[PDB]
Amino acid sequence: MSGENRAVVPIESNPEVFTNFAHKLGLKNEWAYFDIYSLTEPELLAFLPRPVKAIVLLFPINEDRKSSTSQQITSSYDVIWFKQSVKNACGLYAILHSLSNNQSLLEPGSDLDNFLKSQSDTSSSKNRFDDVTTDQFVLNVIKENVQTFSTGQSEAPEATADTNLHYITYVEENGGIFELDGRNLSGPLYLGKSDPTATDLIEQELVRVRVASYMENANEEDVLNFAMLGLGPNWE
Repeated sequence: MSGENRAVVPIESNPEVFTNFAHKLGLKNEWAYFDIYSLTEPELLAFLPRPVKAIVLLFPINEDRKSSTSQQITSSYDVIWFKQSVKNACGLYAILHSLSNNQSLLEPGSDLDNFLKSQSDTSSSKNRFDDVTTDQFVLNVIKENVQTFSTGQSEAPEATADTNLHYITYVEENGGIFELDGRNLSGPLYLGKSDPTATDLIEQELVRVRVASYMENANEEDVLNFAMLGLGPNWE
């Protein structure tokens, strides 16, 4: 048995490392990742040639986080979820929830395309992390990154950064906007219906006030490692 989970995971590496693993996951060439400076100054979305297809936040779990209220949400909703079992998958599961939550940009025969089909061929629904074959797609592709091909950063110093970053990615569907926080064993956590002025996904004031809620629960040391990222059409 080869080595595993001794690797480090991607922090402050938003541009390069995300386009590498996502392309091996099956992401078409017409789409890629690209970093985000701001989302509340309208001067940034004034420089956008095409609408971004998804967004994700990079912010750590502070010890307060009283904005959370654990309750049993619906499990038959129009969208999907997975459990963060393996901890070293902080780079994997972040890109997984960006890709699977928009099945429309996948390529027929890719790893994600056959991962959706293999769960409907087994005791899972289509997304439920509860069967052995659902975990096989996770443990074999991460094996290519715990080897000497060190994802995130070189020399694999620790399991994570000097802090405990978290990864929450989602999109708007059926006229509303929600989130995918894989820390919740209960399921997803809705924000409310989408704005009538949402320019593409950046101007969504609902998710912007939720980022502003986490930084009030955090100290000045915990907001230090804060960045944002997205997945829109490629620009090359």
